[PDB]
Amino acid sequence: MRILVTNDDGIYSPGLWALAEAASQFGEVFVAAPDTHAITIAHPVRAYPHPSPLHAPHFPAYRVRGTPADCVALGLHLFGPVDLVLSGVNLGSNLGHEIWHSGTVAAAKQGYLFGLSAAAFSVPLNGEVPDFAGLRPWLLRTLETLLRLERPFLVNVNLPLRPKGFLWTRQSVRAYEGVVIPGEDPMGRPFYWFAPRPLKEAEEGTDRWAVAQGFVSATPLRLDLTDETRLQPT
Amino acid sequence: MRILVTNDDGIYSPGLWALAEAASQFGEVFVAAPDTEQSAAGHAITIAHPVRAYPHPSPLHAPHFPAYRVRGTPADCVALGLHLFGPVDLVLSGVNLGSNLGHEIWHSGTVAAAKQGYLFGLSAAAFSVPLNGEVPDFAGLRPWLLRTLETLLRLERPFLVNVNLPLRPKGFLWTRQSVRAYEGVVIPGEDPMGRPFYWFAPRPLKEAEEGTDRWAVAQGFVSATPLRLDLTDETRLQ
Amino acid sequence: MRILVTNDDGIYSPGLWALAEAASQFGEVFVAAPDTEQSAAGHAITIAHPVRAYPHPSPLHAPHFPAYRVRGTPADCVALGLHLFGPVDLVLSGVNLGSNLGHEIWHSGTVAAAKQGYLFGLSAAAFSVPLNGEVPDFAGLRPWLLRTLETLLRLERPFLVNVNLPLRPKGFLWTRQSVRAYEGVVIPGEDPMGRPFYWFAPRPLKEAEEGTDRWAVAQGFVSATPLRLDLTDETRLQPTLAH
Amino acid sequence: MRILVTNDDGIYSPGLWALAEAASQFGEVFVAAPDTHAITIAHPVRAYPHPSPLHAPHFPAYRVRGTPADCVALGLHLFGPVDLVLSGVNLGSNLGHEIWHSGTVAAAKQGYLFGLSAAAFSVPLNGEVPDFAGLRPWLLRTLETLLRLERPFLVNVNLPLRPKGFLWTRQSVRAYEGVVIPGEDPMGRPFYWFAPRPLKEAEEGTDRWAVAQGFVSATPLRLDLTDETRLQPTLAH
Ligand SMILES: [Mn+2]
Ligand SMILES: [Mn+2]
Ligand SMILES: [Mn+2]
Ligand SMILES: [Mn+2]
Repeated sequence: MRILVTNDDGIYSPGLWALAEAASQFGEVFVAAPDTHAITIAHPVRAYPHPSPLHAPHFPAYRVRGTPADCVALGLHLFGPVDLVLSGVNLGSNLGHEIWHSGTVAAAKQGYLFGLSAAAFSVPLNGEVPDFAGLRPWLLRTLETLLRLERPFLVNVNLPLRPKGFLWTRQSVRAYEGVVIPGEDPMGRPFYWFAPRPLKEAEEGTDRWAVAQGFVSATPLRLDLTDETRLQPT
Repeated sequence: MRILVTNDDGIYSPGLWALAEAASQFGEVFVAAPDTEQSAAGHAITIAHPVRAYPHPSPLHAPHFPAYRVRGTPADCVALGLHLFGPVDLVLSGVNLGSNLGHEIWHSGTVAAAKQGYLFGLSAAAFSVPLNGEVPDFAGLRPWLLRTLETLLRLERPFLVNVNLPLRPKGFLWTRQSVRAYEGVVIPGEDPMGRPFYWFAPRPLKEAEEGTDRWAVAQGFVSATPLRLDLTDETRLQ
Repeated sequence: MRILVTNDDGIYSPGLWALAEAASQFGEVFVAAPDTEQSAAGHAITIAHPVRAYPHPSPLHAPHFPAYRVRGTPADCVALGLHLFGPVDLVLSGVNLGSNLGHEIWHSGTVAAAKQGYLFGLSAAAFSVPLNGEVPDFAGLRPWLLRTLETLLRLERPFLVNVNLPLRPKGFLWTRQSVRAYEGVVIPGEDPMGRPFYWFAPRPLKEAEEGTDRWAVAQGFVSATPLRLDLTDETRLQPTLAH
Repeated sequence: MRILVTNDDGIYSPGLWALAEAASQFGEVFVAAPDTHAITIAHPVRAYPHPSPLHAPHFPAYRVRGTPADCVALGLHLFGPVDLVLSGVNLGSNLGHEIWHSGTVAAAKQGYLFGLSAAAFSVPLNGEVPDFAGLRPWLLRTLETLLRLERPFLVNVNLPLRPKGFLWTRQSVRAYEGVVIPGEDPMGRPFYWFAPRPLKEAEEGTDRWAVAQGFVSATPLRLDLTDETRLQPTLAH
């Protein structure tokens, strides 16, 4: 099988090459990643061949001056056909409400919109730096699980820094309490700090709960934002 | 009731004041919208980072509205608005200059503001008008905006709804989001300087299904889609 | 004469339409301004990269003006405007919502548009009004915009002038750019999450001198500063070098 | 002497470390460069210690989440006292009309406004990648020359890939002709190409002419944009 790997952090992210190397154990890997979330149609996108270092395996790759979605569209053109799109590993979590604004997820979603199977991978920072040598086994195990899934699939994966297990999860959906704290800069000019916080703790079985417990979290995602329970409201 | 009106096109957009005016027919309106000149980046609330906002006079040829121009995101305007004008019962975002249908809902800044209000435990709605070429006439659309708001306010609260109004509506329907597969058209090119680039023109594969938002607007109908916050595909969870 | 009016605040700014209406008393006016919702960008003309621009209906409560909303920089608006509405004799940029005085001129997008017109061999002027405290009253400023424009149109061409109008003008003055030395005040701080950051509060070492743009506006006067394109320090082209 | 080195290309640019190493032969060097042009006051600025590139001398360094000017204000705070601000070496020329809005120049200018001496450095691109090892002798000769100037100074420097000389220069100031090429994308949607071009050849003595001749160009800059030939008296009574 052929796999396109991309991300949101850019072509120099260690997380990108960790995912690429892990994916190469399963098929031919090609990389298209941003130079620095929808497909760009307003203007054309530039892309440049990106070289592999002395110490690394070679992967045909391009640095793309576009969005993660642009990388997917372009990658499918420059390397097509592709069977799977992998986005990440993002340096930062993509849990619960965060999934909406995620460029990592946007790339995976784009692949799915194109009819392919896709997955996004992210790791929360929490003070220390991710050890991709230690995470590698978990990337491989997660990929084994994903690749046995009925196709096509769209899955959001978050791996804690030091995982102890794997759990299929649902997105955490909590209500938030708005918190605004007025302030003044050294020149006396007013400004505001926003500090919204969730109302309750993450429910057991959710993605946020899973990673806090030390488990890799995998959430299958839907494209349909329709709330079908309210199509014929009272 | 008390209504907060915001958008993602900016404090000077005619669509913003058109929505505010229509909303004033249903309650007290307060406005908080993004300021001019600030790189459009992200739809989340700006956290633990100072955000600037200033009182702003409402348009002369419009009713008076307390208002602030916010140097932040549409979600920031909602967070700030609930604070400056609390308590708020409803958050309306728009009317966006450009449609927000099907897969576009995911990345809409207009929708993000409404979603933020819903996350804060309030009812909310986003409004968008598809303007491809021809120009939107808010005076002509006022009756339909009023009728749409009337209908939304009959819903059980809280609700989260995405509304798209064609330029000249001839009906109203509740709709589901269109979900089509796309084709990733990429056409190589070269600029006048002889440099290589690519045109991306992704195209949907089939026509919009009957009953969807994209189908409804194509019919000339106002489309109202109730939205969910949960992106989990429960059919794939054991 | 044909006048191209643009700004950097966007096609919906009341300052843009106030400037277009004032200019219409002196010639044919055409508008080309930045569209809303744009990624941060510089002030140069976008080269070897296609730019989108669309016919735009001028506002209901403003006389009619042919117009285009351009998805590019203020300089792009000028380049596109000279093409769509050519020939153009004058480029007017503003009225900017916020002042552009002294050192601020270097980085003004409003000024960048006027300068682009001048680089193209045309006459140009940038217009700005101080903000932060209360927006401007363009109806009350109209007599001053007109007065200012009549003065500029008497100048030998081509010219490049930077104009700042106080909220309530009590006169007019040709001024020079205020050029003060600064102190780079940096004050450490921490956000509600305990993370560190720095407040940068640069401050001028002295009060603005009489005769400068900053001093004039503070006195209630409309300020007009003629600008040079050449940044060469002409007194150091043959510098004395130490032993 | 103490030197703050910054740029606008970011902390990863080889041009920045080339300037830092050359400058270290004249004094102690500290680096503050953008993470990705005036000082930011509307909000704060975040900055983080950053390692200098492996296989290169070590320099105290911070990557700043702000503008080139922010780096200067932050650098003066983190590494004060500072005697000289050097910005570059920018990958891309900063000649003639380009000076006005160059981020590289903006940093040097900020340093000058703060009362220090400052200089911006740039190298032209297209085709060949700058060879900083080969450029080092010319960077050193240029810095040695600037350090002989009466202070404070503000100079804009452009170095050809393979210099064969050095010249003080005037800023090129040519008029441009607008060129707009209408077009349509593959979907038949209209767009516009902009290709403005200078009207004549650069004059002798200017920065653009000097670099075209293979010489390092050094232009002293003036901060006062006032055109005194057009200043006027008031028409009062
Ligand atoms: Mn990321
Ligand atoms: Mn919008
Ligand atoms: Mn402005
Ligand atoms: Mn640069």
